[PDB]
Amino acid sequence: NQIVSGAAWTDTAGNTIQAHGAGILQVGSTFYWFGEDKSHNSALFKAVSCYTSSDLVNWSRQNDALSPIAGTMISTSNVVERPKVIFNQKNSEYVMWFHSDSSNYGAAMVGVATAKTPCGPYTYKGSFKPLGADSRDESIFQDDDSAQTAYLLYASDNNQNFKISRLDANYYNVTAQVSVMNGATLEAPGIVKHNGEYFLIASHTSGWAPNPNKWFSASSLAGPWSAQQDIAPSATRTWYSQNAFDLPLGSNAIYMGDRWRPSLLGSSRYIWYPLDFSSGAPQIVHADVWSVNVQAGTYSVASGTSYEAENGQRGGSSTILSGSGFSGGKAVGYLGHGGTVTINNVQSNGGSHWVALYFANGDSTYRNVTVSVNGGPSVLVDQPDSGGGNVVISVPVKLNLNSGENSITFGSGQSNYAADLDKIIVY
Ligand SMILES: *[C@@H]1O[C@H](CO)[C@@H](O)[C@H](O)[C@H]1NC(C)=O
Ligand SMILES: *[C@@H]1O[C@H](CO)[C@@H](O)[C@H](O)[C@H]1NC(C)=O
Ligand SMILES: [Ca+2]
Repeated sequence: NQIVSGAAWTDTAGNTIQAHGAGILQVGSTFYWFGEDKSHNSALFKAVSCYTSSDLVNWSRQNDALSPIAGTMISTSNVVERPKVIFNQKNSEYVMWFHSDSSNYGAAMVGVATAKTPCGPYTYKGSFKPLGADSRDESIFQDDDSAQTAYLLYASDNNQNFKISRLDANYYNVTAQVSVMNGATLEAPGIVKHNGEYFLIASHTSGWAPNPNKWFSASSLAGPWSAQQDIAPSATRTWYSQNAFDLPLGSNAIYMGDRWRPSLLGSSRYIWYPLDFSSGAPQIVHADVWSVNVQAGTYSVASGTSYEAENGQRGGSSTILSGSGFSGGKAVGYLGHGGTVTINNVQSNGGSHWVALYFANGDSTYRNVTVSVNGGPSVLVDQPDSGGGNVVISVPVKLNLNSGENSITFGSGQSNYAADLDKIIVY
């Protein structure tokens, strides 16, 4: 049980999970992860996937919950985003909502589909504008009152005004507006309850690029909502992610986000972190490797051993850079293109270990770094843009180490410059 944000997560078949824009549903002790299948690197509709698990980590892919229909707004030339599914007790029916759009995002509708079983397949009922207004990024929140009253959370009015509106008793349509934040430019919403209070997590509108996601709280869905506050250090842009789903977990929650990769959408990653409420304000716990016990409502952060890149052995043209965003105030630059750094005396008990690479990449585009263990064949690790040359994020790589001391060499045999390497943490 290791949740490793940024890694290529695979289902029980060993295939990369394709469930972007997550919606989670719990039925009894089984969890259902619905999402966008982007396996052909398209922004257009291929499927709403359905994966099941009892532990939130080992996901078994079922038949797709929603499939395209030519000549409708759920054709393979249209947009189906951010699916969400809730169970209607009155009708014994699962109801899926999603953002339904054209490829230019000019239609701004919701779509609804229904099924008698959690993975369906679902039957599409049509798309519409809620109360006649725009809806783009959306979520569905189901309260725990007696009626299990449900709400659409949505970016409206050309993304400018954020709305919460109550659904009818069938969950088929929006009946009344409940809250509006005019001019808020919020998207990617989700709500999770905590000690009877409602917590809204949302991003701002920066297109595909990540931005600092925010939390708001209220004692009623009608508000008043608190003023936005950060869930993560602002410079990290939510640790390079965008909110997708906020799952309750005991007295805390799990932040489930997407790391969108526009040039390779099917390789967009899943950024899941504990959302810790112990201070009364929710905050992402930046845990490169953590474990979850969904039955206990608990999480456990793995401990690792840190090695500073600047304490490694540089070869060729690599150099030491100084900056306030780096651990130890220093990083190794000019890696790749003839510069290397080798971190020696990496202790291990043997076997396979997750290693987090902390780097800064001030480009607008990705870099990568070659990684070789004890002189073995290199693997190439993608290094997203980090937000600035003085902003560090981490990405994980699983390395086979030997008992005793090990060496890890970065930047050998690549023509391009890698990102600047701050440190590594070996878990
Ligand atoms: C949904 O509810 C609204 C407001 O109550 C109503 O005007 C509308 O006819 C209903 N149906 C649809 C498809 O919007
Ligand atoms: C590695 O990074 C360079 C840019 O520095 C890029 O041109 C190249 O396509 C990347 N390689 C892979 C496999 O992504
Ligand atoms: Ca450092």
